[PDB]
Amino acid sequence: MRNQGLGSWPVRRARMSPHATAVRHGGTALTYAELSRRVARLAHGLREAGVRPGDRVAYLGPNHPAYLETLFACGQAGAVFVPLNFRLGVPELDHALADSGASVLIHTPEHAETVAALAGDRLLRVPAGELEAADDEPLDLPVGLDDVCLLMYTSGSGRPKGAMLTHGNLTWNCVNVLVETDLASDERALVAAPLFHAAALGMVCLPTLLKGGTVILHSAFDPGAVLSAVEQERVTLVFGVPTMYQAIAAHPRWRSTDLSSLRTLLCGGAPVPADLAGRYLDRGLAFVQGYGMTEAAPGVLVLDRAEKIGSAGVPSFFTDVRVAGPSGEPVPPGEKGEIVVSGPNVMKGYWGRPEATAEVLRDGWFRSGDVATVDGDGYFHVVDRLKDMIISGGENIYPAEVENELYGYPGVEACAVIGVPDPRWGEVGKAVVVPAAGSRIDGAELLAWLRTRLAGYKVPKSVEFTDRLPTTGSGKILKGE
Amino acid sequence: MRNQGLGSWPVRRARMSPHATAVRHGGTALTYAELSRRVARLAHGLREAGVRPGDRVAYLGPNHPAYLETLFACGQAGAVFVPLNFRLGVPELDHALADSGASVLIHTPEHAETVAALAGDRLLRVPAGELEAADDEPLDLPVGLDDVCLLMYTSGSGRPKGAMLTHGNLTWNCVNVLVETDLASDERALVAAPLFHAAALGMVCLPTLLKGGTVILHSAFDPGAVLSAVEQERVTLVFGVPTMYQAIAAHPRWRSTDLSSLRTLLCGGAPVPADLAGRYLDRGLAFVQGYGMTEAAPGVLVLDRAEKIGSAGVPSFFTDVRVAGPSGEPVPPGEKGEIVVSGPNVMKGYWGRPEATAEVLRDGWFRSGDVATVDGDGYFHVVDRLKDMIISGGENIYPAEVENELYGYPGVEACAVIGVPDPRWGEVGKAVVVPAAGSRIDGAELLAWLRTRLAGYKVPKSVEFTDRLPTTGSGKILKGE
Repeated sequence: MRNQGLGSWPVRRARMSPHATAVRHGGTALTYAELSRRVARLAHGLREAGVRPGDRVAYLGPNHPAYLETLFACGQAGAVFVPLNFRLGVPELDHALADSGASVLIHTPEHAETVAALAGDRLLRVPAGELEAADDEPLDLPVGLDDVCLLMYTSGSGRPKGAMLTHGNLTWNCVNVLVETDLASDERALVAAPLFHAAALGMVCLPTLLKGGTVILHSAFDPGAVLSAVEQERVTLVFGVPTMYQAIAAHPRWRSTDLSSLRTLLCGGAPVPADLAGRYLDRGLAFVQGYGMTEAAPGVLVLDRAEKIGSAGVPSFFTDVRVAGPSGEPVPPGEKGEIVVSGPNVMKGYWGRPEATAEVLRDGWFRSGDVATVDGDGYFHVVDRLKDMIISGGENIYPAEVENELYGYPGVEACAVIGVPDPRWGEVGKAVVVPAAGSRIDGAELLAWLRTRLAGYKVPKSVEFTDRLPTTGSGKILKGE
Repeated sequence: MRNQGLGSWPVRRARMSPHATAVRHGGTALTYAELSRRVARLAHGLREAGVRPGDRVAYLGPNHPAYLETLFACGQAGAVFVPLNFRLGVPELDHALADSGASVLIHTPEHAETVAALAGDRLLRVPAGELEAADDEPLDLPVGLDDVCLLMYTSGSGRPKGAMLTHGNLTWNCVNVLVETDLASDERALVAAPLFHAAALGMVCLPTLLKGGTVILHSAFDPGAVLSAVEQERVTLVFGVPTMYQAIAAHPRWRSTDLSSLRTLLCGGAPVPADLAGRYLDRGLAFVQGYGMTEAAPGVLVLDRAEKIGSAGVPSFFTDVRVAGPSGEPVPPGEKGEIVVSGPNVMKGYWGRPEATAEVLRDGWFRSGDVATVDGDGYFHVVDRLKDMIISGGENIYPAEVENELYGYPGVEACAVIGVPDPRWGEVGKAVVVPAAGSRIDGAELLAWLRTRLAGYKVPKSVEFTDRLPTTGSGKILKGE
C-alpha cells in the first residue's frame, strides 16, 4: 500500500472488521466497510473538485461523521485537513483560511450564513455531502509518515499558528495511547469534546477506530444527554476536561444513571480537584489524567489510577520529557524549569512560520511554555504558563499558585492574578475576581486572608471586582485589569 | 532520547511501571525497574568487553531472563543480537557464528561443553552473568528504527540466512499485535515456545513488556507444568503451535485444571484441526490463529475468533498482503498465487546475502514462498510451500493437499508426499508413511482409498513405510525416499 497515512486507515480497518460499527451520530450508524466506501466517494469528489497532493481542505462543523469523512478523504487524496474552530467569528475564520491557504471549505448547514460571509476568493465553499462522487474505489496515492496530515491552529493567546501534525505524529500518538491505556475491540467511546482539538481526536477517536471500536459523536456537550448515552449505549471510554466531568456529576440524573459500563475516563486540561475525584470514586470511577498540547498530537505525560495529587505524571512510552533551564541545560533536582518534549508525536512545525518554529522547536525538542518540577520518582508537576510569570522585586510570582489559594475564599466564582507596573518593584500582582451568587466579598478581608496563605512578595497589592472575566484569557484581563 | 530502538524499552517502561513484575522464571522475579538496571549493567559490561556499534552478540541458552537481558543490553550498546537455535550441533553453531560474525557469545551453563567445542577464533565465549559491570546508568547511543536489532536464522531447508530485523520491524510488529489483539497492563503471558523464533518474541513477549505485563518464561515445554502455571500463576495469554495445545489438552491434568484465567490463546504454524478447536471450545477457549514468518518479524495475517475453517485470515493493520503471479501481477479471483507481504514489519534483508535477498525482496514486497488463494471477503487460504510443488504431466500437485487426505486413513501417524522421476510424466508423487502403534496398514488399500478422495493425477503411484520421518523435513525425505 502506497498510502502510509490516515487516508489508508478506513481501508486497513475494513479488511479486519468490515461489519463492526465504526461511528454513531443521532440516527446514523456506519460500519467500517461503509465508512471506507464513503471516504473513497469523498476522496474522488475532492479530486474532481480540483484537490491535488498538498492542497488544504477545511471543515467547519461540529463533531459529525462529516468531520471523519473529510479527515480520511483528505489523506486519501494526499491533501492536508484543516479542522476549523467552529466558534470563531468571520474575521478569525478568514485569518485561518488565508494562513492555511485552504482551497476547499466543507461545512454543515448551521454555518451556511457564516460561510456566505467569508472572503470566498479562490475558496470552494460547499455543504457536507455535495462533493461525494458515486465511485467508491479507494485511491492509493504515495503518502509518507513525515507528510503533513492536518493543521491545528493554536489559541494565539499573537496570530494563531498552524501546528503541522504529520501522519506519523498522529499515528505514534495512537501507539502511545494503546501502550499506556487498555482499549479493546469492543470499546464504545463517547466524543462530547471537540474533534477540532487534538485531545478528543488523538486520545479517544483515532485510537478507538484503530482498535475497531465504536466512536459515538455528540455535536454538543450536554451533561444530561452524556449520562443517558453512558447507560443506553453502554459507553466504555470518555474524554473530558474537569469542567465537563463537573457538569456531568452536578446533573440531577447523576445519582440514578447506570455508570457500570465505564472502563476508562480520560481527563485532559487542569488537574482534577480532590472533591470531583471523590464524587467519581464514590461510583467506582477514577480518572486517567493526561498532560499534553497540540504540538505533541497531543499526548506527553500520563498519571494513571496509581497516588500523587497535583502531579501531571510520567512520559508516554515513545516520548522523552525533561524540565530544562532557559539554555536547555537540565535543572537541579526539584528546581523549576520549562517542560521540553521530544518524540515521533512532536509536530513538524508551524505552517509557514519557520522563525516562530525555531524559537520553540530545535533538535526535535518542543518548548511547552510550561514551568514545572520533577520529583525523585520522575513525576512532573506543572507550576504555570511561563508567559504569565510576574517579576516583582528580583523574585518570580506564578499567578496560578496565587489563583489556587484565591479559589479557597468564599464567594470567588472566577479569579485571575496579573502583573501591573510598580515604580519600586518593576511589577506587583493585582487580583481580579468575579463574586458568586449574592456574596458580600470585602477586598481588604480577601487580601488579608490571602496574606496568611502565601509568602509576602506573592500577595497581590490590590483586588478589583467584575461580573465577567474574559473566559480564562489572561492578556485580555491585562487590558481591562 | 537518542536510542529509538529496543535497547531503550527497559528505560521507557521503568518510568511508567517501575515496580510491576516484568519477568518471572523459576525463583526469579524482575520488576521493570530491576530489569532496566540489569540491562544497563550488561550494556556497560558488553562495552568494557570491546562491543562497539554494529557488532553482533550471540546468546546460546533457553528461554531465560538472560535472553531478554542480552537482547536489550545489545540494543543499549548499539549492537546486533543473535539468538542462536539452542538445539543445533557444533558445526551448525559454527556456521551461524561465522555468518553473523558474532564477537561475543553468552551461554547458560548446560551449553558449556558445546561452547568449549566451537571455533573460538576471535569470539569471546562467556557464561551468562559474567560480563555485567556494577554501573547501572543506562547508555543513550543514537539508534534509529532502520538500524538492525537482531539476526534470526532461517531453517535453510541451502545454508541458513540471517533475517535482518530492524528495531522498526519488531516495534511495528508489536504495534500490529496491540491493534488486532486485546492486551491490558495486567497481562500474564506464558512463553513456553522458544524466544529464538519470531513468534514467541514478537507476538507475545515484546508486546507484553510494551504493555507493562508479566512474561512467565519456561526453559522447556512440559504440558503438565504449563497447566499448573496457567492455574497457579493465572496466565491470561499463551502462544503455541497446535502440537503444543494438543499435548496440553492430552495431559491427564487437562480435565481438572482451572483455565478460567485465560483470555487469549495465540496459535501459530499449522491451522488448528477442528477436533483440537472442539476440545478447547468445550472449556470456553478459542484460538487467535496467526500466519507469518521470520522475515515479517513475524505477523502477517490474523484469523480472530470470528467462522472460516482452513483460512489464514486477513492482514494486520500496518501490513499489505496479496496473492501474486510469478511476475508480481495480482491473480484472478480465487486462483492460486504466491503470498507477498509489504509493511514496516518486513525485514531489511538477509545478512551479507544481497542476491538471495533480491530474489525474494523487491519494492518492499517479500515473497513468502507460500501458494494461496484469496476469497471475495479478502480471506487468505495457504495451499502449500511453492518449493514442494510436483509437476506431473502438465499439472501442479501440492503435497500438503495429498498429505491432508492421507491423515484421514487409519494408522497413519506421520506422512510426506514427494515427487520422483517418471519417464512418461516428468514427475509423479510417492507417499512415505510412518504407521501407528501396531496397525496392519496395506499400501494397496491405502493407495486405493486415496484414489477415491482425489483427482487421479494427484494420487501418488507408490507408498513406502518407515518408522522415522526426518521431523517434518521434506528434502531430507527426498533423499531417503
